[PDB]
Amino acid sequence: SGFRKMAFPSGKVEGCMVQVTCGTTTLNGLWLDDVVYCPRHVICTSEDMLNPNYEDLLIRKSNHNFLVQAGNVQLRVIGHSMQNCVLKLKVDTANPKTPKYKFVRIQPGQTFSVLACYNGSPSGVYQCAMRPNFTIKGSFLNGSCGSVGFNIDYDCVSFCYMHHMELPTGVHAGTDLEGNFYGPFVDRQTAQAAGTDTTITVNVLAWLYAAVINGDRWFLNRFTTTLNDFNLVAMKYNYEPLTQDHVDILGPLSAQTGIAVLDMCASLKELLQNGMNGRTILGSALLEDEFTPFDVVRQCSGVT
Amino acid sequence: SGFRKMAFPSGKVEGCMVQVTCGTTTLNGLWLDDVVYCPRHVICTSEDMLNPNYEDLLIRKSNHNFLVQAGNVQLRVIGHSMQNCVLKLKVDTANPKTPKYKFVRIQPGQTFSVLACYNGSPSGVYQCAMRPNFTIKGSFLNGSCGSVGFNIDYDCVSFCYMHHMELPTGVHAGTDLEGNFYGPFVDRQTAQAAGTDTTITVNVLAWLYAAVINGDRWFLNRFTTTLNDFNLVAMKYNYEPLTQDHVDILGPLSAQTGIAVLDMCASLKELLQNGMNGRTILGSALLEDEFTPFDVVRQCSGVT
Ligand SMILES: Cc1cnncc1NC(=O)Cc1cccc(Cl)c1
Ligand SMILES: Cc1cnncc1NC(=O)Cc1cccc(Cl)c1
Repeated sequence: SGFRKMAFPSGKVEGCMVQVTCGTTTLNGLWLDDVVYCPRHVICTSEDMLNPNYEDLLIRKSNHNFLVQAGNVQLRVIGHSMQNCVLKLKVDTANPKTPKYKFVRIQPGQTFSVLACYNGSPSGVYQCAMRPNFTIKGSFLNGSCGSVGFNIDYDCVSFCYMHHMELPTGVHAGTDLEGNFYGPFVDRQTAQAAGTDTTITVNVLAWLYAAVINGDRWFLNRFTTTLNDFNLVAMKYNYEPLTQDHVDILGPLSAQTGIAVLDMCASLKELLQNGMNGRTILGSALLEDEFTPFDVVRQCSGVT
Repeated sequence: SGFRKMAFPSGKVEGCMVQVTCGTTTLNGLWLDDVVYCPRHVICTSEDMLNPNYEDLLIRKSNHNFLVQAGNVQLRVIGHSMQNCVLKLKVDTANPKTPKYKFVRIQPGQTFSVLACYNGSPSGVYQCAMRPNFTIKGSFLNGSCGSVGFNIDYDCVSFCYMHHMELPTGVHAGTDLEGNFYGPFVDRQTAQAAGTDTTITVNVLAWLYAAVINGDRWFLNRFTTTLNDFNLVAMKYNYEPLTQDHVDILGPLSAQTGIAVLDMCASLKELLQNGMNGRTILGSALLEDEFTPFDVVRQCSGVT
């Protein structure tokens, strides 16, 4: 029992972290097999960042200008290429600590662990969700660029995120490992609008099921609702409209607790319309949306 | 910017995790140098746990009865000894992945990362605080015993906790790595009282300083207080009485923000007496006490 915002063990990702320096800019790289992945803004100076022409900037760089350091060993760069907003530096040495891995593009509302790094060194790990508006509310400082987001299925690391920037509002934006930004964001020092965000309804319901499993039950009521009635309340409160697909993925949780998904929806409706009344659920005084139904199943059953 | 409940990168601890089986009970062991540490209840059966005589139980066990498995390799047990509530199994092989490490006994209110494991496999990592009453509010299931709590200073892992049990109230109890329980707890299947808990005042103030650093400022007021006036409010709200030692460790945060500690105390006093008024601080609707002043400095400055 007990429910925590648990991150994946970051070990397989720590062995992949390197420091990449180009000119006077230092950031984090991800060394997998004989390739190092990093944000393409490693080639820019402060003045370049206002409106960079990356193709022009990269033309003035040679293999020897990219300094890649794996803690104490220096890697030899034998090739470089830009793919979208990432640079791929071919090294002459395959990383001995390369785990089994995949590059995946995650969906909004999905969750992942972030290994925050500075100068190629791991500082900490935390679990986060990709917001419906494609931003993440992380904890990133200058030097954290190139830190990655990932998920792990047994021995396979699915890299889903690489950190690129902090928006003027303090929220974060990055790309998948092919360098495509999540969201409308561009790697330029300009004010950029992040879309209207919503709360991830399915995750809040999964989190309500986790609370029932662990003993927090005061919010359960004698009511029920329909998807259409619930979605009118979700609309008023800026919650993602609930679909049958969401109801289907909540099935294992509904089955284990014996509380039908629309009955749980009715508890969420009363919580939205009346607040928590100065009470807590799994140590929180607000409705948590950073646990997917999958995350609740995994934690509640003890999957390693 | 941004503030997250960040855990230490768990890599150096994952390389130390092993599975320990004795008879029909399986749990987690910690392999450091040529010694494996695990809870002593690995030698008990369900019937034994009601009132175990550990010395008697251990006498019927030989080196060959302790099965220690490091993933795929089997370790050869050449000695066994009980120290308080832990068993130390001497193996003939020093763990090649042993990091630089220390065994430390932490103080109540201090924080650490927990690497939850099942059958010697790491499932996830999360940050937690040792409650003033010596319990932890973790996320532990059957099989998690022997999972450890730790802190990391550059290349040194300070092991501070080993998980032993779940109290009837769903809260957790364990020992330091010398097998001494934190708190009055005993490794027996009996109902055991955990003392009255309090909120870690110094950590809540550190967390208020983190909120100021990251932009959440609405709670700052035109008031001030004294340690004596503040402690009367801390008494009414079951907060740990603030001392000059706590005021001294908040110094770096007070210095960086320019908000005197007693001025921050006055903000906390108004928050305790008036609640959050349906607002949030660093994404929380309650007063967070799981970040020490040290944790705030480290995260806010980017220490790896
Ligand atoms: C300062 C900072 C803090 N946290 N995370 C990232 C940070 N760095 C940047 O955002 C630098 C940068 C500027 C403009 C565009 C891009 Cl792609 C990158
Ligand atoms: C079931 C469980 C869940 N979470 N964490 C630990 C768990 N196991 C136990 O507490 C087993 C046990 C019983 C009595 C005394 C001791 Cl020392 C240990």
